[PDB]
Amino acid sequence: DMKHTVEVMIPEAEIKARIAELGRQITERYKDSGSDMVLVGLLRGSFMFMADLCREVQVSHEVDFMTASSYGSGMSTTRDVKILKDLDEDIRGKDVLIVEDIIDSGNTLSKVREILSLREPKSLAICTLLDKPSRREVNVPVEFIGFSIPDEFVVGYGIDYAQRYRHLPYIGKVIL
Amino acid sequence: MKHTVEVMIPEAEIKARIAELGRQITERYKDSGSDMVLVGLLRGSFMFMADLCREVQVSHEVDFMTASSYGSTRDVKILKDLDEDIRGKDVLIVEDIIDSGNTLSKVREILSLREPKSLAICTLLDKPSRREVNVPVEFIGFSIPDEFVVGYGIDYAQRYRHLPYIGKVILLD
Amino acid sequence: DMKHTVEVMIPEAEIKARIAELGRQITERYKDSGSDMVLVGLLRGSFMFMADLCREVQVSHEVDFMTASSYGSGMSTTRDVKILKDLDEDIRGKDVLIVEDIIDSGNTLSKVREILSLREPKSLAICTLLDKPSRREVNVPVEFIGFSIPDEFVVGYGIDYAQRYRHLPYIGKVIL
Amino acid sequence: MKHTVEVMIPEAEIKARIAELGRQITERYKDSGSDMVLVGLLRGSFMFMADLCREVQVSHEVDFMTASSYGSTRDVKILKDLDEDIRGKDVLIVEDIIDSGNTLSKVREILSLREPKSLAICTLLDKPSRREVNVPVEFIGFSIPDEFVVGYGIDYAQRYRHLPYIGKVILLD
Ligand SMILES: O=c1[nH]cnc2c1ncn2CC(COCP(=O)(O)O)COCP(=O)(O)O
Ligand SMILES: O=c1[nH]cnc2c1ncn2CC(COCP(=O)(O)O)COCP(=O)(O)O
Ligand SMILES: O=c1[nH]cnc2c1ncn2CC(COCP(=O)(O)O)COCP(=O)(O)O
Ligand SMILES: O=c1[nH]cnc2c1ncn2CC(COCP(=O)(O)O)COCP(=O)(O)O
Ligand SMILES: [Mg+2]
Ligand SMILES: [Mg+2]
Ligand SMILES: [Mg+2]
Ligand SMILES: [Mg+2]
Ligand SMILES: [Mg+2]
Ligand SMILES: [Mg+2]
Repeated sequence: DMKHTVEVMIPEAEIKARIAELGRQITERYKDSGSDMVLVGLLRGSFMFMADLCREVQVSHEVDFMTASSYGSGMSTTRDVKILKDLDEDIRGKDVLIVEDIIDSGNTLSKVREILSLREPKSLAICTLLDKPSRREVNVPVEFIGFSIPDEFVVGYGIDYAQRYRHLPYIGKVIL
Repeated sequence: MKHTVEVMIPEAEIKARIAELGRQITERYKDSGSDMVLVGLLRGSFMFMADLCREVQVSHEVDFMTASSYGSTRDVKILKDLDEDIRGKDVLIVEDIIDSGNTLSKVREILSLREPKSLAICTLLDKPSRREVNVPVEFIGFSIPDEFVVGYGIDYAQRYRHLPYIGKVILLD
Repeated sequence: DMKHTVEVMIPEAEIKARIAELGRQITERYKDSGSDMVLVGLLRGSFMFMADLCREVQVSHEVDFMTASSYGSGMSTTRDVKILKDLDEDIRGKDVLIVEDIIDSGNTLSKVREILSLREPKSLAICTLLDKPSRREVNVPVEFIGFSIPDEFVVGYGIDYAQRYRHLPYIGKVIL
Repeated sequence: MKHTVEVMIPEAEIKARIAELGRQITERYKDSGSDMVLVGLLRGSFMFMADLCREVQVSHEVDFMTASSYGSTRDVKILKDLDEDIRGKDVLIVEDIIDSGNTLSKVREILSLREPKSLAICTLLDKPSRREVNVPVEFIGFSIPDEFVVGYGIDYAQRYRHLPYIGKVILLD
């Protein structure tokens, strides 16, 4: 809780345009699979990205969600990744696309991929809106990236700052 | 069951209606002063929540619950509770369809125990005909007859959640 | 995490004897109900008490469990009581006995009773192994009490001290 | 289905067998030095856990999980995860019956990802005949034939969990 301002990093229109492209790419990849497809969102951060993204995915798919253990940025480095809420549906034999808002360290996401892989989906890929590779701690396969971004603390579009700013239609950055 | 899907409420009409809802919601809670939170019932309300919260011009938090779903006489149970506290906060439950009102009626009671400052419901679709339990609903996007609709988060055997419009399922025979 | 010792407060044999009595009383109360009965344990603390107690309850019943939000002793006074894991079964129209290890302030237990009451069981009662009334903050109906105890920090028999001592077969007290 | 319940494994034999199990478990982990935790799969293992941990003469934590149960080809899902971390700890999964081994096999894989120091399984009952997936089981209370048993945490349509013995259900006709 410290005095700050929020500057725009990615305007609403740019996000919309990029997600349209992501949609085309994801559609092109999975259109001929013939197996069931499901987009899996990591709550809470990816709810907005999921809503906009799945509307641009022109393939019959299911939408499902998952809540993994959060903790701080410092305790997440030393604590187990736990399932606070598992999927509602099966993914065995299905094309699964994990929908993430932002990959910073990539710790939690890495563990989540491992967990879902045990369920033997036909395929398992990740789509993140934002990637901050300067902050990457764990090597993790990421098939779709909306934006590779600077080393900034970002907010908006589902992403929060102490539970604040999730409803912003753009990606902003916190300036102390 | 062989079927098809026709547009009932176009994407453009949904967007317009939500913008209006956002203005109404903004107006009711603008001078509250207390923390505000929009609470979505998963999975159905995720898309409605995304668009709606972007039209609410009040600083608020977004949270989610998952209540037990059995289909069309069992206990309403919490599969996933809120992540944050709501005591002393303005709380708006965000729902996709109100039909029988059973689950939502119980979810409201459960949240009411936590003593929020206020507690209200916003639903995209309302089917007044199928109501079994009378539950107050302050904000309503559309009132429809007893039609089986899909899209915009609403599914049919897990299908069609990703449609940008509300559509009607036409059974073929 | 501070240097301490554990002294016995209620020896294993005394717990066994008292639970036998509790069993007789609970049996006498519910033997003629004719409706289904379920004992509901609040995890993790009441797992041992539940195992021993239900074996002394000579009435056909179901065993179910529930995990409510924990937090510290200081944050539990200002945070909502949340359901981390709800019951597996319905309780509507059933005789429900909530099985608790210890009632200190009684905050969390109070809220849990409220939540279960919404499901309209035929009856709803509470059985706690230990009651510490000197520390009671909220007035809550408690139908069965194993022991009313001094203002001591107790451990053992499911009850922990920073996750420690749950497996002790007796009730002990922490001495700094 | 009309039935009755006869004693198969008396309360006294269960107690004796568990005391022995406690000694074996105590011996294997006494000189480990790392934190130890017993992990029970709910609901079946709550009674077995209670008695077993009281016979384990090693300082340990007790925790629980609830995995998806569907009955006698779906994903194993976590309805309730551990409350505590297990990385670098000696972990003993405490189970009531091993039968097909399906759920337990998946639960072990999930916990294995968290990199505990060691990972083992203790089950009260083993039915080797019904095994579909080979999963290592270090400690076993009793090996039984393919019998439908109840009691000691094990249920039949939610019934008989509170029986202090293992019993067999006799169908009547
Ligand atoms: O710029 C950022 N903006 C808001 N959050 C960030 C940012 N960077 C890292 N975080 C924190 C987390 C998001 O979790 C938010 P929380 O659970 O509410 O504390 C990054 O996602 C997990 P990972 O680092 O493994 O990819
Ligand atoms: O047209 C419809 N299309 C798809 N479903 C419908 C429709 N109509 C009623 N449903 C079923 C349900 C949605 O079920 C919630 P879920 O099982 O968690 O996905 C409406 O809830 C009744 P209410 O909110 O009044 O208690
Ligand atoms: O003597 C005591 N011994 C161990 N614990 C105690 C005692 N006293 C109060 N506690 C803490 C809590 C138990 O929670 C343990 P936690 O979630 O792991 O921190 C008392 O139960 C809740 P309430 O106070 O509302 O009846
Ligand atoms: O004699 C039996 N009596 C009551 N049940 C039995 C028996 N035999 C196999 N079951 C069913 C199950 C118990 O189901 C766990 P739940 O649904 O969460 O309560 C044994 O699990 C098979 P495995 O552990 O090898 O994966
Ligand atoms: Mg996130
Ligand atoms: Mg955060
Ligand atoms: Mg709904
Ligand atoms: Mg407790
Ligand atoms: Mg504690
Ligand atoms: Mg089991």
